[PDB]
This record gives sequence, structure tokens and C-alpha cells, in this order.
Amino acid sequence: LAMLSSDALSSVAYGTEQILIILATISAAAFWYSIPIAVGVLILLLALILSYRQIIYAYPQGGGAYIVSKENLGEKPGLIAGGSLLVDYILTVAVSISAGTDAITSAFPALHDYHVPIAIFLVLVIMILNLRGASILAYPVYLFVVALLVLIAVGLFKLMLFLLLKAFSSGCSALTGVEAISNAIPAFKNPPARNAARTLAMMGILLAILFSGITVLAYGYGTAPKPDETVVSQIASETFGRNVFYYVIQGVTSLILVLAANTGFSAFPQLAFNLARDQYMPRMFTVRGDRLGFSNGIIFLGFASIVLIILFGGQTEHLIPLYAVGVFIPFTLSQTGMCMKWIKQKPKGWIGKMLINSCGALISFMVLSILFVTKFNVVWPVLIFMPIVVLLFFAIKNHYTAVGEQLRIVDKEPEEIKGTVVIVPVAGVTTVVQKSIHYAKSLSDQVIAVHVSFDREQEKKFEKRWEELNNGVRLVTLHSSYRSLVHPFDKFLETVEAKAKKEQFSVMVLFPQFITKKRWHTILHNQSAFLLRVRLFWKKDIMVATLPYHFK
Amino acid sequence: LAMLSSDALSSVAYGTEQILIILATISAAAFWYSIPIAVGVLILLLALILSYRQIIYAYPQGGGAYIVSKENLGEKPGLIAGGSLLVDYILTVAVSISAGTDAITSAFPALHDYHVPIAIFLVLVIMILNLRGASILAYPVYLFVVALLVLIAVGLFKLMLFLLLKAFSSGCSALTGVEAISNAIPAFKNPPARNAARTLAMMGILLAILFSGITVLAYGYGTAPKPDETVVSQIASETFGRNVFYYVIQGVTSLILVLAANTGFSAFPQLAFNLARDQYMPRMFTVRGDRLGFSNGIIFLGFASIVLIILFGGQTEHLIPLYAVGVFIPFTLSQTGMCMKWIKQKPKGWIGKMLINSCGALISFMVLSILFVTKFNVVWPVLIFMPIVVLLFFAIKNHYTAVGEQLRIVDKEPEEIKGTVVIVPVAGVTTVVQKSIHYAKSLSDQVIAVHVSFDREQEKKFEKRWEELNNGVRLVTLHSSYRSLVHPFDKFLETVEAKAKKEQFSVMVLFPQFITKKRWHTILHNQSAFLLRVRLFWKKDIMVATLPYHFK
Ligand SMILES: Nc1ncnc2c1ncn2[C@@H]1O[C@@H]2COP(=O)(O)O[C@H]3[C@@H](O)[C@H](n4cnc5c(N)ncnc54)O[C@@H]3COP(=O)(O)O[C@H]2[C@H]1O
Ligand SMILES: Nc1ncnc2c1ncn2[C@@H]1O[C@@H]2COP(=O)(O)O[C@H]3[C@@H](O)[C@H](n4cnc5c(N)ncnc54)O[C@@H]3COP(=O)(O)O[C@H]2[C@H]1O
Repeated sequence: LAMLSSDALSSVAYGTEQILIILATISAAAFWYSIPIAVGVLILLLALILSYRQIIYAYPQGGGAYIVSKENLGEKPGLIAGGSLLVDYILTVAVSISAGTDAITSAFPALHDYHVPIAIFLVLVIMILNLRGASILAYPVYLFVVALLVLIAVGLFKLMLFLLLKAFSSGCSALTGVEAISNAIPAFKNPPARNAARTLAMMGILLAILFSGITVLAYGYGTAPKPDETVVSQIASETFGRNVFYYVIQGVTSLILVLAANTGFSAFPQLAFNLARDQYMPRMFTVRGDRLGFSNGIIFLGFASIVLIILFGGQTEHLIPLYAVGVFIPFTLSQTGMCMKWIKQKPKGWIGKMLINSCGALISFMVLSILFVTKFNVVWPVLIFMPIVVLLFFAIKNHYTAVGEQLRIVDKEPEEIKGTVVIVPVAGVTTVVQKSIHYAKSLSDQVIAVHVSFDREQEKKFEKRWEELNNGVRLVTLHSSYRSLVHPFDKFLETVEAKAKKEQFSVMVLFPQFITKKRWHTILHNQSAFLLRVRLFWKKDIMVATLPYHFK
Repeated sequence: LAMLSSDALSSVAYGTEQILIILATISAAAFWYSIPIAVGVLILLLALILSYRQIIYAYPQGGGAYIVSKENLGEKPGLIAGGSLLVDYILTVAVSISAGTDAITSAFPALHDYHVPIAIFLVLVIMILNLRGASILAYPVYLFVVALLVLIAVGLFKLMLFLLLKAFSSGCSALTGVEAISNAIPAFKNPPARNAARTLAMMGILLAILFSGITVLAYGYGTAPKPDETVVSQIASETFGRNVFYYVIQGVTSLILVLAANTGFSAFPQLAFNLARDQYMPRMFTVRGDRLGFSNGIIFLGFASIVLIILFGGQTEHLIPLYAVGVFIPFTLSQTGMCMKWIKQKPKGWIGKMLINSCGALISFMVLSILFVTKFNVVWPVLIFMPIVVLLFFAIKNHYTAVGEQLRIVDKEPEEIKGTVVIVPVAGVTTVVQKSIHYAKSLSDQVIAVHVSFDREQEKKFEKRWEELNNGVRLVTLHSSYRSLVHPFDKFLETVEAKAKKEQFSVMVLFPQFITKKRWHTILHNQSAFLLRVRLFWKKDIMVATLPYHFK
């Protein structure tokens, strides 16, 4: 469960802190109310757990909060859930990294001045880790569970209305990672659905225990959220006095928050694939296992997290309502979808599932409404992003539908080709030119070599050296008055294409891609051919073949 | 002259300011010494002018300070001059933009807090202007000349030892733009050499007049360099009292400094071409007039100027010794090269050219030595960049020489090809697939279509739809258990390449590049083919042809 429960188990490092921050606007003595609200949050958690249990039972293939919110409501709610899951992933990496840096700064207060630099550094190291592709993502979660359990144990040993709703919303903001198991069902044992339901029940129990313990410890110690450190940090400090175990707790908390960010990065492509299978995201994302869109997606979430951690300054309190909205819109849409699927169907336990999902959906909608009407000064990014991202999804869907309409219809075959002319541009006669012209002669005749010379005498010397060469292909030296390569070439191209069309031939070009095993010679070599392809050979409907001449 | 004299004529906005800053460490009363040093700088200017006059006479083709410093000394000094000209261009854009922003902030003191933001904004707007490719670059220079001439006139109307060497160096740092005419000789009238010499003489006279007037006005007004504004700004303010004409002077000064930055950007590719013609810079830069390396070069100088304006904070005083070193190393190397060319040859006026170039070279070497031993805390970027850039130039030269050795030698022709097999991967039968397979059948037989299916039933449906299609090409459905596209494909590729080699055939692949006239659909369409080309078709020596299927 660890590799998937990272998000939810790490949420306790800031759930109680958010509750206390919202309850600190009244007075310190109001911290009493942090005890009921917490269990109230747990109540919602119950519903969510129960609700999502049904989802793993409902969709063994693994749908999370998108398939449920698309197959049940319709196109627009499904795309809204998808866009909100995307913003949930961006906020997951942002908030998890911000809280990890805040925990580190709590451990080492001298670093507190450099909060956003270490934050962007952590984002960048996670980006690099997820760009170059385990059991190293399961030890930190178990360490965090053990450390927090023993911290709760020793804390108990030592110990032995609108604003309330705002606190309830900001505390439910500690329930964000529950979607991970519903998204990653297909990664389980032989009974995937039952095993995933069991492990999500274990996740719910463990998260409830951790959150309740942290809240009761915060109540007992009478702690308050200092801008310098988290509430869990204060609990550990007041329980163990900044000893080795306190530093262990801080390091493990930071590690699990980094791990939660990593889970956000590694679970975004699951959303991208679920969307691109429905023609809403680019087809590059359809090949999930080959990691095609993985690099682009990691780049995008890394840059978005950087932007949302610099604009918001790394203060997790100012980013947590954005995260709560981004994770609770999919919650509401998913629970509403489960409710609608239940009412449309007639299963045996119809009434119980009805009531549970309806209660959960109402609670989640109430929470997100409060987040809207309370922290709008930090939730307006949702109101500017969801329209943009959903309109982008719909634009992609419209484009793919138009392409399908203009492509599925097979029509009359084109006119029969009676041969090809292969223009083989040459810089200087080398082994690469010899190989390319040999292959061109293999493909067809009329192998027209062309050299766009920049000097008349050099042109004559090159033509003489060509006449020395034994290849029997006609070569055309085009003189360019200034150091140009496109205009003479495209003039010759127009002439040769007109001649080929009159003789009914298909124009083809060879561009030997000189490849050297050094990974930085690509800027040096064959960078004058990408010019030709981009400029005058992808606008003419002309085949442009590349011969990978390797270097040794 | 304006489009080339922008740099030198804009240097007066900060030359006298630098002189006064260096002379302000003693006392305000030391500003008297700003009068002799200025004319002393003028003396050096004379030599430089004279020296570079000879260069336009020596090299009508246009060599500036690189060809002179390569054809006369040798490889290492020539590459040192090239690298130092590159750092001179980076510092030209950086310092010119920084001084322009400083002049703007002088005009509008409320903007002085946002100095580096407006600086990076100006760098970015010049980058955009020089990325998308006049007479709009000549009016600002003439306006600046007229404004400063009338300012000098009204200023005269109103008015009617180691540290000294440091001031002399920082004042000679106002002589930076002289290289522009020597670089852009070929852009002149029918007698290019004589006309360029005449216009550089006019440049020298005008720059001397402007600098002498500004220095004498600074002496007369007793002005001192305030961190808030330039010396020319103080002159204009004390002469015209922040009237409309003072704002005109400030705006025109900022405009000409922006224009100087633009000249740096637009003259860097001249250096890049002069280097790549000698195999020291990538061959992408050889095609100067077609603007191949222009985009990469503009990107590089823009980012380097951003780095050197953020690290140095936009303070032109802390960037001006870097600029002076970067412009005076090429000065010294060029004058030494002219001296050595004179001594090796035996021209009529041998002794005069000898003495002039020797005096200029000694003065320039002394200036750069003082810049080294005085402002090293801001000149260490040269000491970390010149080794890197010169070693990079030598690495490129070695790589190109090795490639020439391994390529110029034409060897025995490869074995004769007896035909080709064209693998034509297919996603779904469309018009694009029909066109690509028609072209493949045109090229050769054994048109092997392949479909890497992700679902068995979908595979059967696709095969049935193919059998419905009339094309007589064998199709292979490869089943991938997970959503992959490389591994099944490269296994099939290994098998088919082995079969082709046994039958002695050359493997070829077709990848129809779906092009839509929208400039942002490239992320959507045909992004699963770049995967194949990069992953398993540029490591196998397999021709990879792309068919530009346009969209309508
Ligand atoms: N003598 C030499 N010294 C060092 N490196 C050498 C070399 N001869 C070839 N190479 C390297 O091998 C690549 C093979 O270029 P090729 O001449 O086959 O094929 C050329 C030709 O098809 C076309 N092309 C480039 N310049 C051209 C020109 N001036 N006139 C006509 N076609 C040109 O672009 C292709 C690649 O051009 P690019 O020069 O970027 O790419 C060259 C260059 O990177
Ligand atoms: N039914 C449809 N709906 C919407 N857009 C459609 C479409 N059919 C084709 N296109 C668009 O046209 C491009 C032409 O792809 P084609 O199938 O010729 O050529 C394919 C094929 O040669 C290869 N390829 C991609 N997926 C493959 C797969 N699953 N199995 C085998 N080859 C594949 O890569 C080429 C380009 O793939 P990609 O899909 O990026 O590129 C596709 C896609 O962008």
C-alpha cells in the first residue's frame, strides 16, 4: 500500500496544522474545537473510503474519479473531473514538496530563509528522478507510519459556526491521497478488486488513526501553528526535545512528502492515458507503458508546481485550499457519479450505497463550496485554470473527431506512380554521400544530386572531384550569391517537381543523418538538413528519407 | 554609419560615468583629473581608429579582430580573439541594456526599484525582435547624436597615480563599438574599403566630440555619479531642469542603448560564420544569409545576457570591467596581429604603421592588465569563460578534423542492393495509411505493413477491416500485452532486418508526417512516430522516410 498510500499518509503532516490555523483566527482557547472537527473529518473519510471501496468493486479496470465521472454523468462533467484531477496532481506535488521543505526548515531553522530555493530544488530533483524512470519508494512510508505511531503512543503516555465549517473544510483538506488506490487498482494480486478494497480499508484505518492521534496530541500540548514549523514538528519537539528521534521524525516526514510528490508525478500519466483513450489528450499518451508522454507530462507538472510554489511563495497554508478544491471537485463528481450509477441500476444493496454516496457527495460539495467562498483569494487559480484546461480538452476532442471524419472515409486511390526521382543534396563528396547515393540508386533511377555552392571556384573544384568519382548520377551545382541554402534549393525543387509531375514521378529526397555516439554532436552535425526539412520539404508533399550514417 | 555606430555612440552614456566613479573613490575634488584622462582616452581612440582604418584597408572582405588575429599570430591567438569577441557581444547586449534601463529609471525614478525586471524585459523584447528577423535602426542614432550635440552646445553656453590609471582603463571602456565597422565592411558602396575607412573616421571624430563634451560638462557642473542616475542624466537635468527636452534626451539615450544591444545580437552571427568557416563553430552557422544558426545564437546571447545581468544585478559599474576586458582582448590581439603583419611584410609606409599599431597594442594591453589587477572580483567571469569557450572551439575543430579524415577518403563501394522492403507501420486504416502504402508500393515490393495492437479483439477487427481494404500488402498484427510500441516493434524489426540481410535487401520505413496548418497540433499529431525514429530507427542503419500528408 505504501507506494500508493504515500499521499494520504503524508497528508497528516499538514492536516492538523491547517485545522489549527483556521481555528487560530478566533483565539488559542478555540483549539478545543479542533477535537470534534477532526472526528467530523474522519466521518467524511469513512464515507469517502466506503464510496471509493465501491468504485474498486464497480470498476476493476481502474477508473478513479474520471471514468466514474464520465460514464455516469456525461462528457462535460467527465472532462471537469479530469481537469480537476490534473490540478489535483499539480497541487499534490506543489503542496507535498512545500510541506517537506517546511518540515526540513523546522529541523534546520537556519534554512528557513531559503524556503522557495530549496523548494524548487526538491521539485527539480524529483523531476530528474521521474525523467530517468521500485523498493526505495516503500521504506519511507513504513518509516513514517512507525514513527508517527510511536509518537502518538508516547504522546498519549505523556498526556496520561461558519468559521467552524471553514476549519472543517481545511481539515478535510487532509483527505487527498485516497484516489491513488482507485487509480492504481490494476497493479495488485490475483483478486485485484477485493485486494485493492482491503488495502484501501487499511489505508483509511491508518490515516484515521494518524490524523486522530496528531489532532489529540495538538490539543493536549496546546500547540499553535508557528510560521517557522509544522504542528507535527512542534509535537515531536515538545515530546522528545529535539533529540535524535525528533530529527528522525522530521527527516522521515520530509521524505514521505517528497515521496507523495513523486506519486503525483508518476500517477499523472495514468490520468493522461485515461483521457487520451477518449481522444481528449494527445495520442502520444495512449502508449502508456512505453513512456511517450511521460517526459512531456513530467516537464509540465514540474513547471506548473514551480509556478504555483513561487507565486504562492511556498506557504503551504496559502496553497492548501487550492489543493483541497482540486482534490474535492473529483471527489464530488465521483460520488455523484456513483450515486447516479446506483439509481440507474437496481442492485441488491441499492439503498445503502445510495445513502452513503449521497451523504459523501453532499459533504464534499459543502466543503468545496466553503473553500470557494472562504479562500477565494487563493482559489482563483482554479477558476482561471479549469475553464482553460477543459476548453483545451474539448478543442483536442473536436480536432480528433474532425480528423477521424476526414480520415476514416477511404476514398478512390490516387493515380498510379510510374517511378521516383531522388534528389540527394550533397555538401562535399565523402563516404556519407557515396553511401546515400548508392542507396538512392538502389531505390530508383534519376538520382539527381545537387550542391548549393557558395563560391564559383569551389563549385568548379567540387564538380571536377565529382567527375573523378565513379557514381553515374547527374549533379547540379546551384550558385547562391550570398550564403543561402533554401532559396536556390527551393527554386530547383519547384523546377524538378514540375518536371516530375509532367513525367508523372514522385519527388523524394535523401538526407543522411550523421549520428555520432557523443550526445552533444547533434548540434554540430546534420543540423543543416533539419533546416531543409522544416523549410522546404514539409510544405511540398515530398518524401524526405533520412539515412542513419553512424560514425566510428 | 548609424546602424553600425550605435555601439560606440551609445558608449558615451556610461564612459564618463565610469571615469567619475573610479575618480570618486579619492574625493569629489579629484574630478579635475577627469579632464586629462578623457583626452588621454581620446589619444588611445585615435590609435584604435587609425589601427582599424588599416584593417579595412588590409581586409576588404571584412575580418574585424578575428581574421587579423588568426592569419597573423596563429590558431591559439585567433581562437582567443574569437572567444573574447563572443564575450564582448554578450557583454555588449548586457551593458547596453543595463545602461538603457538605468537611463529609463533616471527618467522615471519610481521604476528604479524594478531594475532587473525591466532589464530582463528589454533583453526579452530585443530577443523577440531579433528572432523574427531596416530604417527603424537608424533614426535613434541620429536623434542621439543631435540631442547630445545640442546638449554639449547649451552646456558650453551655460559654462560661458595608479588610481589615475584605473580611471584611464575604465574610461577607455567607453571605446567598445569600434569593431562594428571592421566587422561589417561588406555592407557598403562600390568602394567598400575606402568608404568604410571614411565612415569609421567620421565615427571616431563624432565619438571623440561626444565623449569630450560630456566629460567637460561633467567637470563644469561638478556632477558626481549618483546610484539613481547616470552622469549624462545629471547633465541634462542640471541644464534643462527635467523639462520635455530632458525626457527626450533620456528616452533617446535608452533607445540608442537598446539599439546597441540589437547590434550586438545581429553582429554575433558574423563572428559565428567567420569561425565556422574555419571549422571552429558548428556547420549550421556556415549558411549565414539563410539564418540557420541565427535563432540558436540569439537564444544563447539572450540567456547569457540574462545570467550576466541577474548575477551582477544590473549595476553597469560592476559589469563594465567585464565588457572592457571582453572588448580590449580583441583590441590587443588585433593590433598585435596588424603589427606582426606589417613586420612580416615590407610595405611603403612600414615604420608609421609599425609605430601606430605598436603604441595602440601597448596601451590596450596596459588597459586590460589594469582591468585584470583592479576589478578581478568582477572580471573572473572572463577567466572562467575564455578557457571553457576556447576549449569548446578546439574540441569542435578536432571533431571536424577527425570527421574530415574519416570521410574525405572515399573507399570501396558497398555491396550492390537487390531491392528494398518497406515497413509501413499503421495505426488505423485511413486516407493517410492508404497514401503511404500507395507510395511504398510505388517504391518497391514487399510492402510489409505492421500494426502493434493493444487489444486482441481490436486486433481482429483491424485485420478484418484490412482484408476489406483492397491493398495487396501483407500486414502483421503484433500484440503488446501492455501499452507499448517499441519492444514488439523492435523485435519484429530485428527479425525483418535479419531476413532482409539474408535475402540481401535494405530495410526502409515510412512514417507519414501528418501536418495541420495550426502550429500547435504538432504536439497532438504524429508524435508517436518521432518516438519510433528516436528509439529504434536511428540506431539500426535503416532508411526512415516521412510522407508529408497535409491536412485540409
Ligand atoms: N567534409 C566534411 N567535414 C565535416 N563534416 C562533414 C563533412 N561532410 C559531411 N559532414 C557531416 O556529415 C553530414 C552529412 O552531410 P551530407 O553532405 O551527406 O548531406 C548534406 C546535404 O544533403 C545537405 N546540405 C548541407 N549543406 C549543403 C550544401 N551547401 N549544398 C547542398 N546540400 C547541402 O544537408 C546534408 C547535411 O548537411 P550538414 O553539413 O549538416 O551534415 C553533414 C556534416 O554534418
Ligand atoms: N483514426 C485517427 N484518429 C485521429 N488521428 C489519426 C487517426 N489515424 C491517424 N491519425 C493521425 O495521423 C497520423 C498518421 O498516422 P499513421 O497511422 O499514418 O502512422 C502511424 C504509424 O506509422 C506509427 N504508429 C502509431 N501508433 C502505432 C501503432 N499503435 N501500431 C503501429 N504503428 C503505429 O506512427 C505513425 C503516426 O502515429 P500517430 O498516431 O502519432 O499519427 C497519426 C495521427 O496523428
